[PDB]
Amino acid sequence: EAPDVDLADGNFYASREARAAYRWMRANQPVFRDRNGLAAASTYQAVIDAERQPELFSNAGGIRPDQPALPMMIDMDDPAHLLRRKLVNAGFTRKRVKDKEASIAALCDTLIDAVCERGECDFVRDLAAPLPMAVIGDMLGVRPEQRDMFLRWSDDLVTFLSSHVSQEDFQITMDAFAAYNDFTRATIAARRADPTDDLVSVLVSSEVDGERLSDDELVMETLLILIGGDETTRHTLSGGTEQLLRNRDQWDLLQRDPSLLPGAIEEMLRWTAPVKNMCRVLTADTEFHGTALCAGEKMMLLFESANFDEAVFCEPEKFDVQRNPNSHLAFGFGTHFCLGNQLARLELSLMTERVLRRLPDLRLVADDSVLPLRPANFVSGLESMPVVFTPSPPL
Ligand code: HEM
Ligand SMILES: c1ccc(Cc2ccncc2)cc1
Repeated sequence: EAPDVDLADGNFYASREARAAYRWMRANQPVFRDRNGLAAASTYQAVIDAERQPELFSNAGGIRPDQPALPMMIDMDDPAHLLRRKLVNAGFTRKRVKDKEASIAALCDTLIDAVCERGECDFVRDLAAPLPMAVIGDMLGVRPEQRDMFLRWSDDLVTFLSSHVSQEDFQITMDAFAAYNDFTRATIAARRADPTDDLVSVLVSSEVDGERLSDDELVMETLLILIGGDETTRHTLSGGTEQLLRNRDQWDLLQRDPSLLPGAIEEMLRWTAPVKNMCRVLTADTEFHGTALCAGEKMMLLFESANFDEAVFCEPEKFDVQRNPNSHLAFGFGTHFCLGNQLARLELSLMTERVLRRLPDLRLVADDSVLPLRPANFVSGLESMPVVFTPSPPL
């Protein structure tokens, strides 16, 4: 019989029995309906096929199951979406991202310098969460001593998207947005008067076919980037490193052969799938991989389920840094394929290279620990990951 699950309940995604439920879906009802009737594409094939049909599976109803659209690229269809994406793309050209390498590396070394003398840290609190926050904060002009403020606002906003909030938590979300709005409009005004080379400066100057971003659009698109920057990669850093530590043959392989790091990062992404789902709204009734879908309902794309689909990935519960091919869907596919994917990959590579080299005997405090995952229906990963290592002097 079907698993009795609610795919909008954050407790489902904090359960290490989610993957057992996904297995049932893929084998028995690939386009699954949960206990409340919510539709979800569980196979790699169904996710790809929906992604390739944006006119039928739209983003314009919003990408969460129980919330309306916001005025940002991810909640738009082409052609409007393409113009918005092209405008924002000025901040994420291959050259502009690759040029951040030196500054990202410096942040990695500063963060490791803060714990390397101690012999213990919480990998989540001290390395995985702060590095992406510092990178994206630096891009947006956030002072180092205000990073924690922005990360708290970000946590509130992604929690709003990851749940059905109470009235008090709705008020907190609105207050967080108001504070972000205020800060960002001050930045816009300053960069319109004295442009620099930071992200707001590049976005203010971006032009596509005589069109530019308005101040309202700049606020919304930079907020999408802030939350991508500081609520996603952290979970691949923590959960990916956790798999290296739980399978020490994998750790040992990477330490003796740095040319394996690109494939390792892709396997960390496949495994961790920090974005558990994005929704699509049906523009018409349709029969889709055996399940009848109705115009106006939302269907989830289950990216973690796709990433463990045995039709595509041999022995998917084996973590293998050498996996080739590894065409995972952690960043999605198609029109809305993550705009930040290169920056996320660069952060993952640079921090993991340095962790391997500077903390070479890193291990989990309890090798048979089951560590807790964040209850959230949208983005999730490890809450805490205590690790020990031989101390060393800072750089
Ligand atoms: C490992 C980290 C990340 C993961 C797993 C992730 C995942 C995703 C996914 C699944 C989508 C939607 C794709 C679809 O529905 O097919 C998306 C879109 C997007 N992401 Fe990320 N993301 C990450 C990091 C980032 C970062 C660092 C940024 C910016 C600095 C960013 C900016 C965006 C933007 C702007 C979009 C919307 C693109 C569009 O609608 O055309 N993301 N991301
Ligand atoms: C609205 C929609 C999504 C997000 C989170 C998000 C951002 C970038 N890539 C992956 C996830 C925040 C606000």
